Amino acid sequence: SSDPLVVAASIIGILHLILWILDRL
Amino acid sequence: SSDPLVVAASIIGILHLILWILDRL
Amino acid sequence: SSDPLVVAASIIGILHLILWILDRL
Amino acid sequence: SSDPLVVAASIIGILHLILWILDRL
Ligand SMILES: [Ca+2]
Ligand SMILES: [Ca+2]
Ligand SMILES: [Ca+2]
Ligand SMILES: [Ca+2]
Ligand SMILES: [Ca+2]
Ligand SMILES: [Cl-]
Repeated sequence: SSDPLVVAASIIGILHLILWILDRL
Repeated sequence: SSDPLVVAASIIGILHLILWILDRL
Repeated sequence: SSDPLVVAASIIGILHLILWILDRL
Repeated sequence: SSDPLVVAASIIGILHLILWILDRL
């Protein structure tokens, strides 16, 4: 388990990557 | 809970994203 | 130890960096 | 505390940011 802040940051990071890929495609 | 280093990195990462968005807007 | 989500995010982040470097080289 | 992999990723992430800033300056 991780600090809730770190979990939040990790989710944002993944969603950032997904949105970027979808934008490029 | 997380290593303090990881908490620090996550905060920096979020603030990086926010500043980028504000810059673009 | 970390949340599995955070471990996943960290792996993706590293692989993102590696792919970027290989692309540039 | 965090998974060693996550600590590694966080260090790389910070160093990435620092190098980028120094490059721009
Ligand atoms: Ca932990
Ligand atoms: Ca806390
Ligand atoms: Ca430590
Ligand atoms: Ca969980
Ligand atoms: Ca482990
Ligand atoms: Cl963690």
